[PDB]
Amino acid sequence: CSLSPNLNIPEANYSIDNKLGALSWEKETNSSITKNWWKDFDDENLNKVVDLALKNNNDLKLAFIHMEQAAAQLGIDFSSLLPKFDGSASGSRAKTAINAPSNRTGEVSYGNDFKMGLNLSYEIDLWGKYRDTYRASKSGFKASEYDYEAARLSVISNTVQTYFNLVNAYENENALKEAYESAKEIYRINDEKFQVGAVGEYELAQARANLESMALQYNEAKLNKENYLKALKILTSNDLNDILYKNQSYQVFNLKEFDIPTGISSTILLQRPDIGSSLEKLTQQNYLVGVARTAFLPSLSLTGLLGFESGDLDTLVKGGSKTWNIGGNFTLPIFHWGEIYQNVNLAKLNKDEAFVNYQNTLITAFGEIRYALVARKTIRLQYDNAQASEQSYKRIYEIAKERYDIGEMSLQDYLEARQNWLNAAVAFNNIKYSYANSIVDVIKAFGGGFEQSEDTSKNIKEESKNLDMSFR
Amino acid sequence: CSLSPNLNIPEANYSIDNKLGALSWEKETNSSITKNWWKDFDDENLNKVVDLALKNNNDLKLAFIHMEQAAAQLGIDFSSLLPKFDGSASGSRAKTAINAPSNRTGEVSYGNDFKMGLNLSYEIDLWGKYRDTYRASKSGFKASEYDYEAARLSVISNTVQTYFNLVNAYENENALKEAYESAKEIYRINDEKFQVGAVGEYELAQARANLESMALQYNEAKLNKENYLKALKILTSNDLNDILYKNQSYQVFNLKEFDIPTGISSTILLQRPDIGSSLEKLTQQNYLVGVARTAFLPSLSLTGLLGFESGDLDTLVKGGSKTWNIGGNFTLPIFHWGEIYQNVNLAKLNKDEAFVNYQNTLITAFGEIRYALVARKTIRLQYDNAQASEQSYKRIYEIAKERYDIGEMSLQDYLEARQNWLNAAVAFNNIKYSYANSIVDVIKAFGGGFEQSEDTSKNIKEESKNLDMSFRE
Amino acid sequence: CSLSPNLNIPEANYSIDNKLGALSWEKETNSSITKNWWKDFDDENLNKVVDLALKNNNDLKLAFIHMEQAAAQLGIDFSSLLPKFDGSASGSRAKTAINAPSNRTGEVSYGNDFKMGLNLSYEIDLWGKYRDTYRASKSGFKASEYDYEAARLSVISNTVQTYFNLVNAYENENALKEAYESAKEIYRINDEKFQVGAVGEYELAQARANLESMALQYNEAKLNKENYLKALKILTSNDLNDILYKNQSYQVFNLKEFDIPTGISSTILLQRPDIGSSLEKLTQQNYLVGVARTAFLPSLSLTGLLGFESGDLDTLVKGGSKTWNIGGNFTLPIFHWGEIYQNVNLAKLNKDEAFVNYQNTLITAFGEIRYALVARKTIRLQYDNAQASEQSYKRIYEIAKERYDIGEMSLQDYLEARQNWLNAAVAFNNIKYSYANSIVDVIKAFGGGFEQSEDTSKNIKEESKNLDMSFR
Ligand SMILES: CCCCCCCCOCCOCCOCCOCCO
Ligand SMILES: CCCCCCCCOCCOCCOCCOCCO
Ligand SMILES: CCCCCCCCOCCOCCOCCOCCO
Ligand SMILES: CCCCCCCCOCCOCCOCCOCCO
Ligand SMILES: CCCCCCCCOCCOCCOCCOCCO
Ligand SMILES: CCCCCCCCOCCOCCOCCOCCO
Ligand SMILES: CCCCCCCCOCCOCCOCCOCCO
Ligand SMILES: CCCCCCCCOCCOCCOCCOCCO
Ligand SMILES: CCCCCCCCOCCOCCOCCOCCO
Ligand SMILES: CCCCCCCCOCCOCCOCCOCCO
Ligand SMILES: CCCCCCCCOCCOCCOCCOCCO
Ligand SMILES: CCCCCCCCOCCOCCOCCOCCO
Ligand SMILES: CCCCCCCCOCCOCCOCCOCCO
Ligand SMILES: CCCCCCCCOCCOCCOCCOCCO
Ligand SMILES: CCCCCCCCOCCOCCOCCOCCO
Ligand SMILES: CCCCCCCCOCCOCCOCCOCCO
Ligand SMILES: CCCCCCCCOCCOCCOCCOCCO
Ligand SMILES: CCCCCCCCOCCOCCOCCOCCO
Repeated sequence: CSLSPNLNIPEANYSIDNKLGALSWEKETNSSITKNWWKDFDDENLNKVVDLALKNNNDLKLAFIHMEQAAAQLGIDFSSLLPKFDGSASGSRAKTAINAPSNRTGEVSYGNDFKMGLNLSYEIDLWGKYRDTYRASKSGFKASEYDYEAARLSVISNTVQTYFNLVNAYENENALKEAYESAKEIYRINDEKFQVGAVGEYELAQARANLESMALQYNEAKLNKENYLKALKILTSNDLNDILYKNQSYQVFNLKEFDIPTGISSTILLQRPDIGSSLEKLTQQNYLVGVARTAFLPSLSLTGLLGFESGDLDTLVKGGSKTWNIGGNFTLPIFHWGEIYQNVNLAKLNKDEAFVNYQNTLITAFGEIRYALVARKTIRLQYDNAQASEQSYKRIYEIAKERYDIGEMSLQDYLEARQNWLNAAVAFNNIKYSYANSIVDVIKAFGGGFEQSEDTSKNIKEESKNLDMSFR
Repeated sequence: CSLSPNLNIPEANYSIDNKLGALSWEKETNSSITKNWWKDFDDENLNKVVDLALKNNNDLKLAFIHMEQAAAQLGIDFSSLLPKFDGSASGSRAKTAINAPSNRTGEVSYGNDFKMGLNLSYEIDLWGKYRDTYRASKSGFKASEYDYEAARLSVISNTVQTYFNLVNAYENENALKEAYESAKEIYRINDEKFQVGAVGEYELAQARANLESMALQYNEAKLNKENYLKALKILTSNDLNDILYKNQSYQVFNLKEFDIPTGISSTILLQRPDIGSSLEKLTQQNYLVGVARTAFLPSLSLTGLLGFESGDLDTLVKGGSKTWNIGGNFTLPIFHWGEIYQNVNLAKLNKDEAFVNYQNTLITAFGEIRYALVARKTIRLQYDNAQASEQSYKRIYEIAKERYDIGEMSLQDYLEARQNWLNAAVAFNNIKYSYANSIVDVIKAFGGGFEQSEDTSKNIKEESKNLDMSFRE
Repeated sequence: CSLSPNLNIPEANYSIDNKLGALSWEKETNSSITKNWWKDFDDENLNKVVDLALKNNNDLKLAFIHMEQAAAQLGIDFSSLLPKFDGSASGSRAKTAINAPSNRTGEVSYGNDFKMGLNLSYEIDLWGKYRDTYRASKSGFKASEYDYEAARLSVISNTVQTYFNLVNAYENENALKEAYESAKEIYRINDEKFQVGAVGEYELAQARANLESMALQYNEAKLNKENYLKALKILTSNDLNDILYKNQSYQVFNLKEFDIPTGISSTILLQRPDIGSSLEKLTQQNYLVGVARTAFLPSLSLTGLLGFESGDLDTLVKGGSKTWNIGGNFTLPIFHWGEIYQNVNLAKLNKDEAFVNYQNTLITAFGEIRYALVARKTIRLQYDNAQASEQSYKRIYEIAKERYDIGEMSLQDYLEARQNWLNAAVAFNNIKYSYANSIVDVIKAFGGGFEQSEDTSKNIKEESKNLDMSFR
């Protein structure tokens, strides 16, 4: 039987509300997430970049290895349920003393002892010490599977979000490229006018200050682009030359409708990998409580031998050397003065720690779901605000250029109008790809399509087809 | 009875100075910290959210469990100081070969052996191998207690500072709400004037750009508010609906004076939990050095049996089957070619590592104290600066509005003056609660009222009264 | 013999390109790095603070101890290759039952048994179980040496970059100090003029607003200074009073050319300590594969005794009590139902994990090298942009001050011109010391002068002469 205590996970009680992540003019959605959710961005550059991650990402490989390690440990603990067989052979020579109690000859005794045979050893699993040890590893392996799914979701999400940050950086670098192009022209015009006394030193300094400031901002954008370029290569590449010299082809993100949840699911506990992993790690420690409690109970051991024994090597495999034995041992602790009690206590405390870990995983998840839903619909508003702001500042700049060209506006006010448009355009870019990443955060928080009910082992094998483990 | 070396912790030598964190017009204070320092903010909402943390925080629960685990290991190692008693029963059958040296009959020998009785097993702790193993665990438990105190202070401080960051987020959001409302009114006016030809396309675009900019800044403030709301929920709540849908009632921080240190304490080593924890972990490793050195010395093992033995089961508990034995065994390593010597070295290096960890904890603590004190008084100055700045920019706005309404100021200049007030108002909010959190940092750096000399176990039990451990009850 | 598999590390294939980190008007360089590279900043204040770090930094001490611990473990595993010798002595008194099989006297038997002598125990390392255990620990020690070199490079680089961040903070605090002094006088003038009706409330408010704003920015700069002051103290100091009360003498960074790589080295694998560490940790796990595989093969044990035995303590060391024995024992597992096989799998997977760790180290390293090179040459361009920008905004301020003093410019146009100069000066400060730290990033990413071919143990001993281990 088994001494494992009944595992009582309290029900997660919460209300559903699909208006939580939906704007008033938006459709309330609780639809499920597709497994390959990233293809809904209609970006083939992104698709190829994700496939590179699912192939080359080392963190994902480590998670796969951790899973295999857990399976290997599972196999080891299963063997403990079966009787072990070993072969042995020995030879020895001894001078037995005259005063030795086993010596009745009154003389010095020289003798040999040669042995050879098969050995049987088996601990009778009466109280489920070895079954629950095995079942603990089984729970551990399932936890490693869920941890792998969590790692896959994390790697894919990080890859998508780094990609969009990179595109964000390309757009800002390009918007700052032209802003510097015109800054060169504007200065060159005022430089020509200064040589003929058409502008003063003050205005020329303003034109020059604008030129250098734009150049400084331009190079900052290049730097910011390089950072996310590096971050994407590290997540996806295995080619050292690609990492060193190559760049990344990309596609501008344009606003569209996304089939993502707008409220928390009724089966969220079965849809997040980390929750499932945390669950399995709890029952793992629960089985280990049973293992610890068997120490209070009697242990039964079976030993057997079949082979040969002789005082002479020449007669070792003779008929007169044939020997065997079989034995059962029954040991039972009486007073260990708290040793076993505190060990069971320690096992119970490890379960408590696993339970608290589970609760914290639950709290954090629900915290992530709340923010992700609110952030998505809030940034959605920002998309309209930043778009309209950029258009307004662009129109202001257009009128400013007209007035400046016919001397009806100072250079200072004209330069300010340019900067304001630049800021608005950059801000709109930042909002645009913050919204793209906000879609990912929602998908990430809801599990990315993971379902605990499905065949976890079969799903993992199918989705890990292209994982590069050629190294072994 | 012990091979543990003398533990020689060098003294921490430093000068005291109560002007380090005190302004020239401020009183230099070296008063101690009350256990529940957070109630001096006079915020009932803050008090409630701290109690929720002390009740529901899972990191606090983990720290409590880690302490209980250390107590359990302490109980395990205590048992090794006492003789163990076990019961045993066995039965075996054997075909002893003719050629077996033990066989004198010249014939195949079948025989049985049945045993049953009580067993004694006791390791004589001549050199304190098990005494120091116990003492190491005792120091490990004491370290877990100090780690719990450190975790408690950390959880409380984080909860308080998250609360204030949340209130800061509410204030900026509300300020940006009004800034958005009037900006919408500004555009509505300029939109009406446009259709009757009272304003140009240029001015209408400026009013619209201002409207969208404010709306963008507004939603950012909401987003920043939601971020700290989530942070507070995770720290204090065990209700999933509360986490998902509820908000947080709060109270604006008003500038008062707090009874906090302005200079480093003369007993700072006894007032920080992390220093005490780091200390106990050092003595723990020191005891383990002694344990490792006992391997060089002779070990003595005592065994005893009282029970029965017979070649037949039917006479197993008969009188002629009664038997007993008592045994002692000395073992002494002679040549192990560095095995034991390097194990002692390894144990001594573990102690060195714990010493370096202690030094680093000391250095970090003093660094935190310096910054916390200087930051507190510097941000105190910033409070007056940001308040006066906000008032000046507000008066500027009030005049700029009067002038714009009678057409004596361009819309652009008017929108700018208004944006400047908003910036100054937000900046003052940020300074206000950065000062509130600066108070906490000082309190945190000085241990939050912890005193090592007190009964830690009694204190821990008293202060963990409301800790929710009902999941195992 | 050994059962360790042949380790096959794939070649790191990549192209060289000295233009990667070189501007068009710079000389492309592939020159190696001097081991004390920080002295090329010509800063004596920086030199003393690095020496303090190399003496007092606790992370550096921990890495030194970790190396010593690995050395101790190596000594332990060396001993397992040699026969052990132990002394023993025992005494037992037993009432042997009448029914006991060994008792053929028909009556209760009381008897003693006393033993004393030297014991031999030796595991014949036929399959390299203990030799590869030893060789694994040796690789572990060499890995710890490289980890120390990596820690040394890390501590030094952090100390230098923290120093430059501190000087950046001091320079900005000084710039905001003088800006505060000017703002205090500007307000004082307007305050005087106000009470004689020479300026209005609107202008006075602008003067006060500018004054309080500068005061807020000034005190913020102090805070930023104190933060990097603390960070430097923790990295370098062991004196509590110094940490609490003292400040840091410094030296302004002046632009100069530095002899650093502009392209990736052809021997970068031998120049980065962290790569060498990952390599050694891989061979370590490789040797352990062999160790695990020895469990399949027969273990041979040698046992010996030389001493005494008697049923009487009075005759224990007499001639008739002299006894000895010698023996060999073979053990060979037959059926273990996966236990050993899965243990080998587990060991194989630990090697795979170490391989993935190595690969990830390579990818990260090449990513760091790419960014460090591009950042260096880009911030180099920014240096000229920020310098020219600051000088332009300074000239604008000078002309603006002239016009304001004769009433030909409004107060807030003059205050704006002041703030713009301050911003440009602070920005140029940030760029200046971001460039200094960009130099360090390049040196750091290239190993900081480390060469794997050199006598690692000799180098470590020589470069750690000032490491304060006086506590022991
Ligand atoms: C690596 C080598 C290990 C040691 C080998 C020692 C050499 C073996 O010597 C053999 C001696 O043989 C005699 C044994 O017994 C002799 C007396 O009694 C025999 C009974 O008739
Ligand atoms: C019919 C009566 C039952 C017993 C008769 C058994 C016949 C003989 O079986 C002997 C089998 O012995 C096994 C010997 O094992 C070899 C050990 O090798 C281990 C090597 O290191
Ligand atoms: C790994 C191999 C272990 C093999 C163990 C075999 C033990 C056999 O036990 C048999 C004893 O049970 C009762 C039978 O004894 C025979 C008595 O009569 C013999 C005929 O004269
Ligand atoms: C690894 C080595 C395994 C050796 C296995 C040996 C198996 C053979 O067993 C047969 C024994 O019987 C043979 C006959 O012997 C007759 C002896 O009679 C006289 C008394 O000793
Ligand atoms: C893994 C295989 C285990 C084999 C078990 C063998 C059990 C032996 O049975 C013994 C029964 O009784 C012993 C007498 O047998 C006949 C007497 O003479 C023949 C001896 O080989
Ligand atoms: C799963 C249970 C274990 C396997 C089956 C047990 C086999 C039963 O064997 C019983 C026969 O042996 C009886 C004892 O024989 C002793 C011979 O000597 C007689 C004189 O005392
Ligand atoms: C001169 C000395 C007096 C002799 C007194 C004899 C008392 C015998 O005590 C032996 C009891 O044996 C203990 C049984 O072991 C139990 C093992 O399994 C657990 C079952 O409950
Ligand atoms: C857990 C139970 C352990 C029981 C240990 C039993 C030890 C008792 O024996 C020790 C006494 O020493 C010898 C005394 O005998 C005296 C001689 O008696 C002979 C009478 O003719
Ligand atoms: C946990 C209980 C352990 C009990 C230990 C006591 C063992 C008794 O030892 C007695 C030693 O010698 C005295 C008795 O001698 C033998 C008894 O019969 C004598 C003649 O009638
Ligand atoms: C799978 C469970 C098998 C249980 C077997 C237990 C092993 C113990 O065997 C011991 C030997 O059996 C002895 C049989 O004969 C007993 C006779 O007792 C009185 C005669 O001297
Ligand atoms: C948990 C099991 C404990 C069993 C305790 C048994 C105690 C009873 O002891 C009885 C002793 O007296 C029996 C009388 O025997 C006299 C004849 O002996 C002759 C030799 O065989
Ligand atoms: C706490 C330690 C208590 C002492 C334990 C010592 C180990 C027990 O040894 C048992 C045997 O004692 C033998 C006593 O008599 C010895 C006489 O020797 C022969 C004289 O002719
Ligand atoms: C707490 C310390 C251990 C307890 C010691 C108990 C007292 C030991 O007494 C020892 C003296 O007795 C010597 C042996 O006596 C019996 C021998 O009988 C046969 C003599 O030839
Ligand atoms: C041909 C053989 C020559 C005879 C040589 C006899 C040498 C005997 O050596 C025995 C030495 O015994 C040492 C045992 O030490 C006891 C363990 O504990 C010691 C603590 O002080
Ligand atoms: C820790 C020390 C272990 C010492 C082991 C000693 C082993 C002795 O080996 C010698 C055995 O080899 C054969 C010797 O026998 C010769 C017979 O001579 C008898 C004289 O009449
Ligand atoms: C630690 C090294 C110890 C070495 C022990 C060597 C063992 C001695 O060799 C055994 C030789 O066997 C022959 C017996 O010797 C005769 C007995 O004493 C002399 C009487 O004639
Ligand atoms: C730490 C304790 C070590 C003890 C070592 C003891 C070694 C002494 O050996 C002495 C051997 O000489 C024996 C002399 O007497 C011989 C008597 O022979 C007569 C028959 O018994
Ligand atoms: C480092 C290698 C050491 C090798 C030792 C192996 C284990 C020792 O085994 C001893 C076996 O003794 C038997 C040999 O002597 C037999 C003599 O008989 C001869 C006449 O029948």
